Amino acid sequence: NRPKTYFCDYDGCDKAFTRPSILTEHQLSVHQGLRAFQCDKCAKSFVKKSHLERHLYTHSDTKPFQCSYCGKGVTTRQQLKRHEVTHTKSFICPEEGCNLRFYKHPQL
DNA sequence: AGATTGCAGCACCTGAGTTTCGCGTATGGTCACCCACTACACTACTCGGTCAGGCTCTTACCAGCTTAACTACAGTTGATCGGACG
Ligand SMILES: [Zn+2]
Ligand SMILES: [Zn+2]
Ligand SMILES: [Zn+2]
Ligand SMILES: [Zn+2]
Repeated sequence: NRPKTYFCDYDGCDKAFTRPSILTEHQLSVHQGLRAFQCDKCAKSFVKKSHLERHLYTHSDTKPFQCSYCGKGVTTRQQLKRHEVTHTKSFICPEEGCNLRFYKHPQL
C-alpha cells in the first residue's frame, strides 16, 4: 500500500522501506551486526520477536502444530502442509493421457 | 412656578469578535502475525551389477577308413642391414 520512501544509505546496499523503524531494524541487523532477542536454551539470537518465538518451540516436545493424520508435531503451517501432503496420493503420471496417481515418488 | 419636557444617570440583558475546542477525514507511524522463499542435511524406494541355482542346448566322439588338404623335405634370388662413406 504505502510507498517505500526510506532508503538505506550504506555502500553497496539497495533496500528501501515503508516506515523508518523498519529501516533501522535493517540497519542494526545487517550493517552493524547486532540482534535483539536471545535463546534461553542455546547460543543463537534473532532479529524479531516472532523469530525467537519459533526458535523457542524447537527446544520442546509440545510443538504448536499437530498432524491431522499421523499426529506428528511441527512448528509452522508450511511444515504441516508439506508433511500432510505426504499423507496424500500427491504424484501424477506425466505421460500423455495416462490416468494413474501415486503416493511415493519412486512408485511413479 | 407650575405643567410640560429633556438630560443623563442608574441598573441588567445581550450581542459580536475572538477564542478554544471536537470532530471528520485523512494521513504517516507504531508493531504483531504469519506467509514465501531458500537450503543443508536426510530419508527411502527403486534400479542396477553380480552371483548362485539348476534346467537347458549342443557338441563330437574310440581305433580305423575314406573323403578332404596341407606340411615338411627341397633351390636361386631378394634388398635391409651394418657401418662407413659423403
Ligand atoms: Zn542496507
Ligand atoms: Zn536455542
Ligand atoms: Zn502427521
Ligand atoms: Zn502412465
